Amino acid sequence: SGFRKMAFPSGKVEGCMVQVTCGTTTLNGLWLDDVVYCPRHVICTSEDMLNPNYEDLLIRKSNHNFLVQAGNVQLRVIGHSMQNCVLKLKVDTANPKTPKYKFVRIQPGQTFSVLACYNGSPSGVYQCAMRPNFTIKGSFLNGSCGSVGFNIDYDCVSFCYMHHMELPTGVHAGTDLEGNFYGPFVDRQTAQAAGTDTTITVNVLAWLYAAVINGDRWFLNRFTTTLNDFNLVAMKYNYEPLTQDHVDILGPLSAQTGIAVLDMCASLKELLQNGMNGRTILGSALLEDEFTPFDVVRQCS
Amino acid sequence: SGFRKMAFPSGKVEGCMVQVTCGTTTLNGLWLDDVVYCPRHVICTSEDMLNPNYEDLLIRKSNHNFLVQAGNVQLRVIGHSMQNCVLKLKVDTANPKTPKYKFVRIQPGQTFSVLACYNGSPSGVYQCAMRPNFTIKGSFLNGSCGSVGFNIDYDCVSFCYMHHMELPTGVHAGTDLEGNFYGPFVDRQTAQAAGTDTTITVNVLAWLYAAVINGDRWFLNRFTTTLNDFNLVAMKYNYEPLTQDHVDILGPLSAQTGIAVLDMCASLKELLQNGMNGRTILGSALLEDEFTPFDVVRQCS
Ligand SMILES: [Au+]
Ligand SMILES: [Au+]
Ligand SMILES: [Au+]
Ligand SMILES: [Au+]
Repeated sequence: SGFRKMAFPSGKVEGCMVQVTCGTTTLNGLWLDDVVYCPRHVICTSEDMLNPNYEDLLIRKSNHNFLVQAGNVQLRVIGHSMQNCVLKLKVDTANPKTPKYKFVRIQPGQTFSVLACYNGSPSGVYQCAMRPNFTIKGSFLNGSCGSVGFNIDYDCVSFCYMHHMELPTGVHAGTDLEGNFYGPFVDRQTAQAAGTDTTITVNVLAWLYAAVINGDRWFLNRFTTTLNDFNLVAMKYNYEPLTQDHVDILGPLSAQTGIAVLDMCASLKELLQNGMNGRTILGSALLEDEFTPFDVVRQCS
Repeated sequence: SGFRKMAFPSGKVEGCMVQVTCGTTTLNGLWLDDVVYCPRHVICTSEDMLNPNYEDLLIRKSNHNFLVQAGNVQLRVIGHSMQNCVLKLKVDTANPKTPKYKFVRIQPGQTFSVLACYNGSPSGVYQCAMRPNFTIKGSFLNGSCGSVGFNIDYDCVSFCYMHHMELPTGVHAGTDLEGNFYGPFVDRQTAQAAGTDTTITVNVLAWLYAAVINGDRWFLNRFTTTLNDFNLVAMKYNYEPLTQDHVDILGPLSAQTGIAVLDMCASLKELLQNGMNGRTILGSALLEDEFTPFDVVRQCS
């Protein structure tokens, strides 16, 4: 019993973190096989970030301008290239600690673990969600750029995120490991606002099922509802629309608990319209939306 | 910016987790140097847990009855002994992955990371607190006994907790790595209730300081208060009494923010007497108490 926001064990990723320096700028890189991946704004001064021409800044750099240090040892850089918003630094030594791995581009609402790093050194690990507006609400102090997000499937690490930017609102933006930003953000220090931060409905439902499984049942009511009727309520409260695909993903949790998905939607509707009346669910006074249905099953199993 | 409950990077601990089997019972062990540490109730049947005589059950076991597997390899057991509530299994091979480490017995209110494991395999990592009543609110499914809690200081891992029991209330109890239980609990499947679960006042204050540093300021008010006056309020709301030692530990956060500790106590008093009026602090609708002052400084630095 008990329900906690758990991150994946970080060891496989710790062994890939390196330090990358170019001129006066230092951040984190990811060393896999003989390639080091890092945010391209490693080549920018604090002044260049207003309006960088990355292609022009990059021509002024040669292989020997990129310093790459794994722990207390220097890697030799034998090639460099820019792929979208990431730099790929070819080194002459394959990382002996490279796990089995994949690069994946995740969908909004999916969760992953972040290994927050500074100067190539692991600081902490936490679990979060890609928001529907493609931001993450993270913990990134100066220097944590290049820290990565991942999921682990048995022995294979699926890297899905690299931290690049803090937006003026305090939320974080970054890319997949091919260097494509999640959402409309760009690697420039300019006014970019996030759209509306909606709640991930299918995750709240999964978390409500977790609550039932762990004994918190007070919020279950005697009503049911329909998809269209619930979705009118969802729209009002800035919740993501619920689809039949989402109902299907919740199937195993419905089966485990014997609570129909639409019954749970009607419980959720009443919590949205009534609040919690000073009560809690799984120790929380708010509706939690950073557990996917797969997470809940994983943690309960 | 941003504030998240972060666990320590788990890699140094992942490399120490092993599987320990004795008869039909399997749980997790911790392999450091040439000793494997695990809960002594590995020698119990599900039936023995009603009322075990551990000394009598242990005489029926010899070195070869303890199966210890690190990944897919078997360790050779050359000695066994019982130290309080843990078994120490002497093996013939030192763990090549042993980090620099210490055994420490933590105080109530201190935090640590847990690496939840099953059958010797790491499942997830999360940060929690030793409650003032010496329980932890964890995530432990069948088989996670022997999972451990730790803090990391640079390169040294301070092991402070081993999971042993789930109490009938759903909270968790365990020992230090010398096998002494935290609190009054025993390793027997019997009625043991936890005392009153009070809130860790100095941690709430630290978290309120974190909130100020990250821009959430609405709860700051125009009042101040005294230690004795605040502590009357603390007693009413089942908060731990605040001492001058606690005021002192908060000193650096007071300095950073320019908010006197007693000013922040008066903010806390009003939140305790008024609630949050449907507002949030650092994304939470409740007062968070599982960040120590040291955590807050660490994460902000
Ligand atoms: Au793979
Ligand atoms: Au940065
Ligand atoms: Au040490
Ligand atoms: Au167990």
